[PDB]
Amino acid sequence: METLVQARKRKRTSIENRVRWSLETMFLKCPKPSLQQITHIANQLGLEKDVVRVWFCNRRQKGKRSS
Repeated sequence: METLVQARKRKRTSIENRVRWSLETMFLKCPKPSLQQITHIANQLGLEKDVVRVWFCNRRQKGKRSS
């Protein structure tokens, strides 16, 4: 109960499963998200730029170049 080292995916203190896919709808509006918009993305879900970059890495290669 009072432990913080056994999450399921990563964390839920400031990254609800809906917050991550909330980022998704914000990135599927334009294919040109500025790194400045990435700063507003962090303040948008209180996460670290490191988890927002790895999270957008998959959002970048979901199926644009399948071979």
